[PDB]
Amino acid sequence: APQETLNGGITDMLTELANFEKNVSQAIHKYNAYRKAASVIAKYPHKIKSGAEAKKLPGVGTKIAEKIDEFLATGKLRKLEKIRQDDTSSSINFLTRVSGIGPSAARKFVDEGIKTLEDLRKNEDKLNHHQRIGLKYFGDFEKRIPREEMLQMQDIVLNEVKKVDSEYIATVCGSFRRGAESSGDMDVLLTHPSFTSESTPKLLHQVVEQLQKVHFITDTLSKGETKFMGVCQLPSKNDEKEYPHRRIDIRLIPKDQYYCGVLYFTGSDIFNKNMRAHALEKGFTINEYTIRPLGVTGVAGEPLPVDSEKDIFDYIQWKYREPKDRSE
DNA sequence: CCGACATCGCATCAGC
DNA sequence: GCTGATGCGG
DNA sequence: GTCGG
Ligand code: NA
Ligand code: NA
Ligand code: NA
Ligand code: NA
Repeated sequence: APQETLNGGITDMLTELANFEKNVSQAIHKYNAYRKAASVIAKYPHKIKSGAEAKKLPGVGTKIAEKIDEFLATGKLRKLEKIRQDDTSSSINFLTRVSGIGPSAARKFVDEGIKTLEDLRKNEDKLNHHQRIGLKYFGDFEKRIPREEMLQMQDIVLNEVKKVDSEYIATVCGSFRRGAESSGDMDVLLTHPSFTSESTPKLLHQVVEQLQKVHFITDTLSKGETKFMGVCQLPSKNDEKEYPHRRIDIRLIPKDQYYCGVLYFTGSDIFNKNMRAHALEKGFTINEYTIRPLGVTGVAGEPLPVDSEKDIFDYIQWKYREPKDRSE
C-alpha cells in the first residue's frame, strides 16, 4: 500500500471525523461512511490534488470532497479544529477508548464531570466490572501483539485445550491465521464432536477453567455457554519485564457449523464480502454459520454438510485458497 | 426522496 | 421475581 | 455521509 505520506493528512482527518461521529454524535452510519472513505483513499496510489479527484472513488461523496478541498487549501478543517478544542466533546470521544465505555457511558460520565482516566480511577463505584477491567488495562489493550507472542499464546491455548479433552478442536483465527505480523487480540474458535446444532453445557467452561488454572487467563469480561471474552498474559521470565495483558475471546461452535465459523472469522472482511458474492451468483447463501442452496424463487434450503473449509469452496466451484491469500 | 448501512452473546437496565 | 430492551463489543 | 432503488 502507498506510503501514508501520500494522503495521510486526509485519511487522518477522515478517521478523526469518524470517531467523533461514533463516540460523540452517536451516528454509527456516518462513522462507517468516514471509515470507508478513509480506506478507499488510503489505498489510492496517487497524492490527491482535489476533492473532485477523490469523489471518483467509491465511498467519497460531495461532503467529503468539499472537506478535502478545504484541507488541501488550508492544511486543516475548521470543524475538526473546533471539535478538538471542545472540552466536552474531546473528553467524551476519549473516554470511549476504555473498553466497556461506549458513547452512552462516556456522555454520562462527562455530564457529571468525570472526564479523564484519573477521574475514572477516583470513581470505581460508578464503573461496572467490564469497565474496571478496561481501565485497569487501558494501556495494554491499545498495544498490538507481535506474531511471535501470538505463537506463544497459541502454544498455550492448544496445549491446555487438548489437555482438557483430546477431542476438542481449537483454531486461532483472525489476521493471525492469515499470517499477519501483528494482531490486536486473540480469537479462538472451539468445538467438540459431542456438540452439534441438534445435540446438547459446560464444554466452554472446562476450557476457560483450565486456562485460568495455569494462570494464562487473568480476567473475565463476559462468559456464557458459547462465548467467553477476557484477558490473558504470557508468563514472564525471571528478571524480565512482564508481558502486556491481552484480549482473548473464545467461542464454542457446533461441530457442523465449525468450519463456516473458521472461514468467517479468518476473513479478511473484504474476502468474505467477495466470497459471499461469488457464492450468491453460484446459487448459494453463505453466513458465519452455514451454506445453503437457494431455490428458484430464492427460498433457501437446508444447510449443506461441511467438514472442512474446502467443502465450502467446493460447493461454490472456487479453488481452495490459503488463509495467507485471503487478503481480498 | 429516503431507507440501508450485519447481527447476536452477554451484562445490565428498565418495566411490569 | 421474570421478560424484553439497551449498551457494548466483535 | 454515501449509495442506489
Ligand atoms: Na464517490
Ligand atoms: Na472504543
Ligand atoms: Na470503549
Ligand atoms: Na482423550
